Amino acid sequence: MYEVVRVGELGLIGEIIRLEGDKAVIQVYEETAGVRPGEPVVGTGASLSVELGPGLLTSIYDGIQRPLEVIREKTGDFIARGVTAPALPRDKKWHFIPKAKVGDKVVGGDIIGEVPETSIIVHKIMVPPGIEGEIVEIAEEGDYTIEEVIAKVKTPSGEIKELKMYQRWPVRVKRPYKEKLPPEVPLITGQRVIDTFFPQAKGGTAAIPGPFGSGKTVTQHQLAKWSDAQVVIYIGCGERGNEMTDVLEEFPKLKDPKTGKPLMERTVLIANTSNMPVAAREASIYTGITIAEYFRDMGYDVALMADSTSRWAEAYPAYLASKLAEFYERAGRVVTLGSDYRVGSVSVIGAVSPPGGDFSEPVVQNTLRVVKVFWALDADLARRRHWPAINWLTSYSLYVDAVKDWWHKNIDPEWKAMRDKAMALLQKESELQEIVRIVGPDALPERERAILLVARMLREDYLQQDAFDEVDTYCPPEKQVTMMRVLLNFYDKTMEAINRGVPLEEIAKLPVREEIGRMKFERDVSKIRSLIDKTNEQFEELFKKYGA
Repeated sequence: MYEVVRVGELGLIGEIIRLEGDKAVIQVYEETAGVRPGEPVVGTGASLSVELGPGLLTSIYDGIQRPLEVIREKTGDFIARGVTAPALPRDKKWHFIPKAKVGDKVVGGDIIGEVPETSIIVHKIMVPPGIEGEIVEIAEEGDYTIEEVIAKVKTPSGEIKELKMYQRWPVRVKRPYKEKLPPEVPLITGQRVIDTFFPQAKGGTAAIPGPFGSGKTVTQHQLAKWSDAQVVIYIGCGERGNEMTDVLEEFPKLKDPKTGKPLMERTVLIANTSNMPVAAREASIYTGITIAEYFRDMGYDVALMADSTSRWAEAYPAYLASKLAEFYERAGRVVTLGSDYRVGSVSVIGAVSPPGGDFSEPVVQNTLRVVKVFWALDADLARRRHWPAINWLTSYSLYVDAVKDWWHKNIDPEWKAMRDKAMALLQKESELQEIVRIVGPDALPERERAILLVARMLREDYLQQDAFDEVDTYCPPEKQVTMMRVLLNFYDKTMEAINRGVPLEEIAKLPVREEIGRMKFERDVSKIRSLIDKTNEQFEELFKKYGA
């Protein structure tokens, strides 16, 4: 019941112990064996690991951290496979800056040096987990290759351990930390529908529908560039045609808009393709999440974005999906290992596409059992040209209460009240739209028509957001709450007006409305805020002219 015999990594048969990984004929451990139990499987004392140090950023790997092997134009333009070579370059020289001194007491996680790895990210050099003691030797500022010993620690026993810039860690063991903090700080994405209605917490878990392209690449791309994570770990590239080919030397000119340096300078790509061994694709999320863990341990917030559609074996949702829970449970914001109090997080965003188009079973069945956020990209919205195409009735976030306090204290004391009010308004619109479908629009009283008018302005002026516009591609939190306050105040005035005999027609054509429709293009938040007063005075003129 073999896989493919002589391609890549493989899930090993055994004797009394079920799963281990190969590469070649030499096998690495998961369950500690007791060597040669069969057909020349010689074994070793090593887990499927990952190397973690200066070299990771800008790299592309397969699912077990093999560097990518290019290979020209087969499927359409490019086809790639993992070549067995060092994960981190042995020949490159890094600038090491010491951060401890001979005599310092250290623990796993303590930062003992810095390395500027790219123009964007200072890599932090940490004592590996489970090593502690006195620093007895540390390297001076200078340039070193990854294999150079940059420090030595004497453990309380007297044992001397040699520390390098990199470290190794088994991908299947969660990296330890002090404590996992409850969701509390939003991952600010700059996208209004998400930040306002379906927030993601730093350290939370979110799903978005697999890949069609109902603007999916667009919002997935907005999330990658704008979320306030310093580092992105991206798993995908497969899903073929020529995704792999547009991932190669298109990704090298994508800009990180926060610096205008290339985005690959805080990114690490793990590639899953049709031709890669099935067991390297299975392994890829553990490889990815371990790398993500390793940057949180430095105190970075990291966004792990995954996206594949993964095949089947010969040994399906039984004890599995409990193992996918595994993967998801390693998302979180933590107090890291170290002597200093320090916090980092890994937030997880996974694309999820069905047994084949139908949101019925395997993955879709209930990945939704574990994720706390679902942004339901919706082809009907894409056809109604409402972008991004996030359905505001079927999407949900379980983080609204967890994050409201950060919003209240830092941004606007009324964030959650406004959010709830706008949602109640969208919900009412939806009910009214159903009714009008049966009986038609002609008998709608003024009040109901006013609610449809204000809901349409919410949809158009707030939910819709233009990712291609130089201003509206990102919406800072302060801008979000000010736009919301403009809309809600217009709502208040609209029902007040109507409550006084002003016809709805006169409100529909108030001149401020056109200004409200363009506010998302205005970069000066104080100008947007000024629409509150301008709406008040206009309505006032209508209380004067008594409404006609």
